[PDB]
Amino acid sequence: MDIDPYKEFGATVELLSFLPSDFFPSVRDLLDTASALYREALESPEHCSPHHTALRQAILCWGELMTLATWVGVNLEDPASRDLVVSYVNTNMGLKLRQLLWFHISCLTFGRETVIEYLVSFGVWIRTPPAYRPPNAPILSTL
Amino acid sequence: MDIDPYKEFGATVELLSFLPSDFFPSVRDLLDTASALYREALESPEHCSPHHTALRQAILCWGELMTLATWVGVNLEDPASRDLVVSYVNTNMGLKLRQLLWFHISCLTFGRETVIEYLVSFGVWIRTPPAYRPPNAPILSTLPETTVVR
Amino acid sequence: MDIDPYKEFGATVELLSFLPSDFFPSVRDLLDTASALYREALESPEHCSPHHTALRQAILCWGELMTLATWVGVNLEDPASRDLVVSYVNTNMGLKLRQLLWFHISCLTFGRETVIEYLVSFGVWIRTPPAYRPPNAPILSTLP
Amino acid sequence: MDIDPYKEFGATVELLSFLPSDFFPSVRDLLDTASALYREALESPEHCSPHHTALRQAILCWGELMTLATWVGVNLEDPASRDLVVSYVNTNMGLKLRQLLWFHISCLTFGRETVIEYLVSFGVWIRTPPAYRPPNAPILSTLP
Repeated sequence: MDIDPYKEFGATVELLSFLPSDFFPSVRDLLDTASALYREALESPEHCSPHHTALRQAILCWGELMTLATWVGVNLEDPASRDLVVSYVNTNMGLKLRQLLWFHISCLTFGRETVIEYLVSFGVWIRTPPAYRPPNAPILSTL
Repeated sequence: MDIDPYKEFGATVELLSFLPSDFFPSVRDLLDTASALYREALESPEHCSPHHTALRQAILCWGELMTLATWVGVNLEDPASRDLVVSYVNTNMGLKLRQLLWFHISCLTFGRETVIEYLVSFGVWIRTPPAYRPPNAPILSTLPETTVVR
Repeated sequence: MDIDPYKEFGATVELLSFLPSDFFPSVRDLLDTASALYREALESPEHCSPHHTALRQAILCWGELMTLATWVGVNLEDPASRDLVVSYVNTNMGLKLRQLLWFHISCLTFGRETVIEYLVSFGVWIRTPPAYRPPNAPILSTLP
Repeated sequence: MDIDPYKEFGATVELLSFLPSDFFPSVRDLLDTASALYREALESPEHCSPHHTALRQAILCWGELMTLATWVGVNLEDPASRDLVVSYVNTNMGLKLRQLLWFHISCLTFGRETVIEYLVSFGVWIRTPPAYRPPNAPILSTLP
């Protein structure tokens, strides 16, 4: 299968490739936000929305990945090799998981249309040469 | 965050806590079943159903765990340690993925009410001692148990 | 041109590979079945279905392949590479031909919907563990 | 069997023997024509026409034959007879497939009636001795 996890939400992996990898917050920050804002709705027995249905699975996937990596590191011998596997998991898997978490949290919070427009505008920005690039990077806001 | 991936679908891990590991097809078998029965909808741009959404997410999670574990193994030269990590993954995360994929495929196929009734009855069965339960488990199928089509 | 010989019938190579390759009857058996059941319709100057229009072309393709393989084998000096070429043709192309002939004969005989349901059901069956499936395999039948 | 792949479409292998074997375009040219004109219908999931149902199978036959001949030539350790292999192919199977693709692309572009009338008229022409044969041979066209 060639599943794109954003195609049903109107985006694509080429649209989120606009944003760099240094843009997405830490997974701890994203999960703290998710808790604070939608704990009672993610722990709820209800299809409140596809964004919830997907954020739950993303949280569980992060849990499984962290469990595996922790077990590996503990059963591992060299601290260099431990930090090495940590770097690999962080970059690859953390990047993808926080792409997903960011997308879905931001959608729930602001709007799917707003998030797509934000990706487009951020692409405009990050493509603009720095001599004509405003320092006020785009940012999602409700106020 | 105390999330149950089935509570949203009317199930629980305590309801699937009975189904043994022997009950779930291999992950390759389940992914083939998906690719062959619902690919045109899993690769679709539509929210066909919560089951499709969860199935997409589960497939992504499995692919990611496979990348991780494969890289780990190929970097751990010792085949003993490689097979050890493989046992761990196939026992915990592979089992959870089989459980989830089975739940969702079986729901899409037969019905949520039907699958939950089947889980209740299978629990009644597997909780019962063998000396007092029928030997042939309860069966969920798209066919008469004679297995003939017309 | 990225053509699927089944998507005009509602199936797919991914769905017919969903079954094992040890399941499909031999090509001799399938051609005999055809000559027995639909010869006077395949040799007819009528379409009568898309299934016949496809089955005729499948049979002719098999004829051409057999002709070529036989000719190369006959003109090949050694008797050890004929086994290699016949194994290659059998597996690779004969498998596709078996799938196609089975699909079309079974469709004409039982029903397109029944054949597709049989595909999915037999796949799930052969993929399920034995202790939690019906014990005897599924089969297509016209006899109530 | 005695399947004639054209009598389902109103012709015969002896009504196309009116045209020589030099008359038929190359398979490359014919597949290019098909891609140009009926790609989105050959790739379609619809029984758009028996001509489509047959063109798809012809293209797949060509694919399988090419695969086989390529594999054979590769494993073969002499061009001296690799060329003879491909000669046999282009002489028998390539020719049959050229006839088939020509017939179907034409019956799709111009019409079955027009194509059969063209075959009859071209038989008249190519039978007429050269001393009495007009130079403006018949030809299939949408324009004068």
